[PDB]
Amino acid sequence: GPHMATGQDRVVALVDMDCFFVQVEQRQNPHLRNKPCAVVQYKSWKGGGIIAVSYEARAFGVTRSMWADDAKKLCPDLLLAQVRESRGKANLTKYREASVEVMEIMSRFAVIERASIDEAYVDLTSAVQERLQKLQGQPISADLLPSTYIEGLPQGPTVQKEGMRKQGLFQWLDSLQIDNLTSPDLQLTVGAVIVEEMRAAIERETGFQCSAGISHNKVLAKLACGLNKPNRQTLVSHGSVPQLFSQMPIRKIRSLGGKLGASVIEILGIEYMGELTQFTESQLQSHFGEKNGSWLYAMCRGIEHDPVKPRQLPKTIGCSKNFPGKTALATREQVQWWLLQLAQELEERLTKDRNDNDRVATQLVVSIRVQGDKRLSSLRRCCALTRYDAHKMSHDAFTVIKNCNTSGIQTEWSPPLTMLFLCATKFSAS
DNA sequence: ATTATGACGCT
DNA sequence: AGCGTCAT
Ligand SMILES: Nc1nc2c(ncn2[C@H]2C[C@H](O)[C@@H](COP(=O)(O)NP(=O)(O)OP(=O)(O)O)O2)c(=O)[nH]1
Ligand SMILES: [Mg+2]
Ligand SMILES: [Mg+2]
Repeated sequence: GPHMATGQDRVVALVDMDCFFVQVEQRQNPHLRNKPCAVVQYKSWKGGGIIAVSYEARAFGVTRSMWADDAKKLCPDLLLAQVRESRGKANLTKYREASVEVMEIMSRFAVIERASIDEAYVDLTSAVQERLQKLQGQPISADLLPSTYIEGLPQGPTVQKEGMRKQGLFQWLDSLQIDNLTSPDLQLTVGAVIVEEMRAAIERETGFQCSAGISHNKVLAKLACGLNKPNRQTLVSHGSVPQLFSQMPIRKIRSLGGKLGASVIEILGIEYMGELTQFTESQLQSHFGEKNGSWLYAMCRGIEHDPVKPRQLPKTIGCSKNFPGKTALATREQVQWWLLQLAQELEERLTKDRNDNDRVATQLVVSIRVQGDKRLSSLRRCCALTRYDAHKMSHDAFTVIKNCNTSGIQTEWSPPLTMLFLCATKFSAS
């Protein structure tokens, strides 16, 4: 009753750039704008692998992970942009720099947590309180929410999508109690006003469009963001959770799309997030552990406590390359040469990071995959990173991995390597 | 022959 | 420390 916490204490948004790498290439090359187009890495094998797809191309069935030649079967007029190649590998610098453009704009409004190259959580609680004091009990006009959907509305007592959006928004705004400065629904609404402003600033100052979710925690904000894409934002209220979760497959919630979510489905014999409410917290803990069980018990009621961490910059800087099938590295000279290529890219990125961000990495992690292993990493070894020098980093990476070589011969490498991965970690202020 | 990352949990 | 999970 009155002591049951409802998880309505914060206003959290999740901003995700629409088809990011595509938008970056479309800004640079206007010929690609408003066209079916995709971004690929490499070219020789089946036209390259697609990693980003414009919404026009998605309409033809083009997806991430698809080979470009196969996508062209679905969409013969598909336009392609390729990721830059440097030192024999994909170089994603253009997209990292575009990411910084967007994250620096978002940081003007609130503290953000960089979740990926194109997404960030925003903790809007304090900004909402400030705006509410400015409003002085003034109602919120639908004009302030021109791209907002209210999940679950309209309901009750109409043909086109924009008319649906506006009907639901008007139902929502009509029911708002703007008298109460601590009303969670009001707070979410003001949060959505601020996110309209943030998204407008991003588009004005970069050209990039994005979608967003606004709710009371990170998981609901992330889920909300996906409900109306592209170039729209969605508000998920605490009250909308029972209906939303009643038909929501468990795998759609962040962290449940893998083995744990499958085990929830299999062990409990359920399909939808809402069905989890019928288990006690101890029952869920008995199946999935203390932490997961408590998290599931609260999350299926719309409640989650994970904070938006104050972190705009990535925690690691890494370089990796796969060597599939017949291109696997089978000689010592080969392994050394590719370690050097990776190390030279890493040195470039690390030196720029030190100048930009007043920090230095202190640990180098070396990960490899060997032929036949189905895992992502076959072996992971760390050493000290004491100087931003590519020849030194590559020699040290070789030194920590050289004992994996089964070959009695000094020149040969067996079993050949299907992936090399260098990662700079454990940053310190400088 | 999906690739290139990045965050984080467990022991 | 080194390995596994989730994501995309
Ligand atoms: N190198 C690499 N980059 C990837 C991969 N997957 C995604 N990216 C890059 C390319 C993506 O542009 C970017 C952001 O990833 P999303 O938010 O998951 N997809 P997007 O923003 O394209 O579409 P949406 O409108 O549905 O959000 O990350 C990958 O496997 N490898
Ligand atoms: Mg995106
Ligand atoms: Mg994203």
